[PDB]
This record gives sequence, structure tokens and C-alpha cells, in this order.
Amino acid sequence: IVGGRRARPHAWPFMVSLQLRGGHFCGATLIAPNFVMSAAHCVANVNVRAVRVVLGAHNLSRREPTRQVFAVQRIFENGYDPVNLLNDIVILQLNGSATINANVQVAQLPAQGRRLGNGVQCLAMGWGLLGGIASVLQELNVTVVTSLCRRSNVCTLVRGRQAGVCFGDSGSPLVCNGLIHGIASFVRGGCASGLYPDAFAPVAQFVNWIDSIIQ
Ligand SMILES: CC1=C(C#N)[C@@H](c2ccc(C#N)cc2)N(CC(=O)N2CCN(C(C)C)CC2)C(=O)N1c1cccc(C(F)(F)F)c1
Ligand SMILES: *[C@@H]1O[C@H](CO[C@@H]2O[C@@H](C)[C@@H](O)[C@@H](O)[C@@H]2O)[C@@H](O)[C@H](O)[C@H]1NC(C)=O
Ligand SMILES: *[C@@H]1O[C@H](CO[C@@H]2O[C@@H](C)[C@@H](O)[C@@H](O)[C@@H]2O)[C@@H](O)[C@H](O)[C@H]1NC(C)=O
Repeated sequence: IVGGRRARPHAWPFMVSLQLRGGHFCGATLIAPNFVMSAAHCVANVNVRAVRVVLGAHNLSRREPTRQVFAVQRIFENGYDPVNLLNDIVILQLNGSATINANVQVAQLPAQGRRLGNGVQCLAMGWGLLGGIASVLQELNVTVVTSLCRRSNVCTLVRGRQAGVCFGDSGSPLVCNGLIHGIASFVRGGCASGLYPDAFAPVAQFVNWIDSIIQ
């Protein structure tokens, strides 16, 4: 996250860090005690039997008793198309269920088909680059835009300055009105161009598919 601020510790207890080889590589969202969702592009080209799913985290450089670590048992994807940057969504089934507490909570999703209009105020978050990787979870006020966005994305822009999501933020949730409306997918013109909206997988188009996977 470029140009944001520290989240309050455990402000977003659905926020997940996917790790490989002791390092964060993508964000994700806990959507049931035993399923996280992320971007398909994050797990394309990775050994998924090696991905560590970290719940309850805040400061990644610190040892945190609040953390709960899971392996991935299985993944599910619906038409992921890297060539057209479409359907950039994956559900990872964990090898167990999270203990649900103050630090670890299931996110709330929109109803299937719910569209966000131009100007809706959201919060993006993640442990991606600050412009230097982030140890502390960052969040950022963003605005939904329909300009320079296709139908197949939710897009957001920080109005008036250069700020947005960056490498390592992929897979992270976009929260609008308490609801997960996007999963961070791609940037244009580099991170925090000041011009191209950030693009998110549009979670609301996938809700019936998500529901049937999680039960
Ligand atoms: C990490 C990354 C890429 C990779 N690997 C990569 C990517 C690949 C596939 C999908 C899908 N479906 C989505 C993104 N990506 C887009 C990207 O690198 N390009 C866009 C497509 N280009 C054409 C000419 C083929 C090549 C360059 C990206 O912005 N990013 C990127 C960079 C910074 C932030 C973010 C995110 F998700 F936080 F927005 C994403
Ligand atoms: C579920 O997985 C947890 C984490 O497993 C660790 O990371 C994975 C990716 C492998 O490298 C594994 O060998 C590591 O231990 C375990 O700590 C936990 O016990 C597992 N839960 C089970 C098996 O019920
Ligand atoms: C910055 O964002 C703060 C939090 O945003 C609200 O809560 C998140 C979880 C989402 O539900 C989002 O849609 C909500 O707007 C706001 O409290 C604060 O007012 C914002 N400030 C500005 C200038 O946008």
C-alpha cells in the first residue's frame, strides 16, 4: 500500500497473509472458518502445498501469539484468465478451521450482483510495498470509479494524490460499506500512478459460486 496509514491492531480480523519460504507474498480474506479467498494470479506458479495461511496477524516482523497458521488443502477457481486479467479469484480450503475470536473473524460478502456506483467510499488494505515491504498492515481510503474500469472489475482511485495498492497487496480485500467488494488484482502505469484506477476482482459477480464452495 502506497500512501496509506497503519491499521489499528486487529481492526480487520478477516485480513489474511499468504506466505512462502517465511515471507508474505499476497493478501487474502477469511470467508469461512476453513476457507480464504484471494487472487488466482497469486497462486498460479506456486507450490500450494507449501503456502502458509496466516490469520490474526498485524506486525509481520514480530512474533504474535494472536496468529493462527494453516496449510492449503485444495483450491477452486472459476474461469481465471490471466491473458485478459479476468476472473482473478481463488478460494483456498484450509487443512482445519480457524478459532474464531477478536483477532480472527469471517468477512461479510455482498449479495450476488450488487453493483457499486461511482463515488462510493471504500477502504483498501494489505501488507504490500510502501512504494520497501510493509511489516505493519496498511489501510487506505479509496473511491469507486467507473471511468478507465471495465465491466469485469471494481476499480478505485485515490482522488487528488498518488496513492494505491502495490506488489504484495494482490489478493487483499476491498471493503465498502462493511462488505468485501473486491480482491486486489492489477495496477496500470506502476503503483500509485495518480491516474489509472486500481482494479479489483468483482466479488459480487462470484457470490453464488463462492457460497456453493463454502456451503
Ligand atoms: C502482481 C501483478 C502481476 C503479476 N504476477 C500482473 C497480473 C497478472 C495476471 C492477473 C490476472 N488475472 C493480474 C495481475 N499484473 C498485470 C501486469 O503485470 N501486466 C498487465 C498485462 N500486460 C500485458 C501486456 C500482457 C503485462 C503487464 C499486475 O498488475 N500486478 C500487480 C502489481 C501491483 C499491484 C497489484 C494489485 F493486485 F495489488 F493490484 C497487482
Ligand atoms: C495444518 O497446517 C499447519 C501448518 O503446517 C505448516 O505449513 C505447511 C504449508 C507445511 O509446510 C507443514 O509441514 C507445516 O507444519 C500445521 O501446523 C497444523 O498442525 C495443520 N493442521 C492439521 C494437520 O490438522
Ligand atoms: C476513510 O475511511 C474510513 C473507514 O471507511 C468506512 O469503513 C470501511 C470499513 C468501509 O466500510 C468503507 O466503505 C467505509 O466508508 C472512514 O471512517 C473515514 O470517514 C474515511 N475518510 C475519508 C476522507 O474518506
